[PDB]
Amino acid sequence: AMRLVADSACDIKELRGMVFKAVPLTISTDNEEFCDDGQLDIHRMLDILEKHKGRSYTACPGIDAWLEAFGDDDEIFVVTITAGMSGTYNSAMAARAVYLEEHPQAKVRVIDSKSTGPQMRIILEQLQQMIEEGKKFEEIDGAIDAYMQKTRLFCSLKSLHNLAQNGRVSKVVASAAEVLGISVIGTASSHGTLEAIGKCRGDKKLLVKLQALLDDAGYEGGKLRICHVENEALADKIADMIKQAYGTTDVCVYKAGGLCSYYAERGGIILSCETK
Ligand SMILES: CCCCCCCCCCCCCCCCC(=O)O
Ligand code: NA
Repeated sequence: AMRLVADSACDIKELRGMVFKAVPLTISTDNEEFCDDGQLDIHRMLDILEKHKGRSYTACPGIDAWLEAFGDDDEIFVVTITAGMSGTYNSAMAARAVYLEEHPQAKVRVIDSKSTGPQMRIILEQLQQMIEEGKKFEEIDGAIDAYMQKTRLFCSLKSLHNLAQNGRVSKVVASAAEVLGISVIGTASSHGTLEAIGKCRGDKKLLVKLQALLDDAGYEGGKLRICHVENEALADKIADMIKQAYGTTDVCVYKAGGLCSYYAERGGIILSCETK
């Protein structure tokens, strides 16, 4: 019966076997609005932004888009990108407020993922698994936050220009990636912000740094989700490394959506995993 809702930073549009709706964020220039929905041509957006010399912006969904996504269901879990970097969580809480004044039996839990992308996806899949196990809303609502403590996110970005111009990473940290061939490796912090771990020259050195970070994080071969921004080659190499080193069988590599493509930028990869 239950409904799962997430903002479009989760990169997915369906959850097979589940009732699920994604709620689009938007990316804008002074000339065009790109809505992160089924219609978006991300390759074309990235082409436009690469040669666009002006400022570009993102926006969280409107209260009305959330209400449309809630539909009329009486048990809803909403997963949002980190409240530490975005007004999305607050917009969902505002829409929940209106919804509960319109649906007297409704229960709505808004989950600040404290992260983005594949970590939102791992949360959504765990909600789906508990729902399929027949857990009740109250059991799931309590248990998901404990489950989240055993998940981590790491990223490797070739450019941090869009993060930096929107005030979401420091200039010193972004400047590293200005050098051709240098990526910045990050993790989601305990405050739901982007914590830079170090720089890295080339794919093979990334793989070795990621293996050390996963070891230290307590990774033991559990669920692993990797999204990429026009870098399937690198995501596949990471997935191969992890399967070899940890025995992982539950891996998915997939494309980033519009919002993550904008902030991770061409070449970027983001990964999330369950830890012990
Ligand atoms: C805490 C997560 C760290 C991982 C960062 C990897 C880059 C992806 C996208 C992050 C998006 C952060 C800002 C989103 C702003 C949306 C808005 O306009 O409110
Ligand atoms: Na770079």
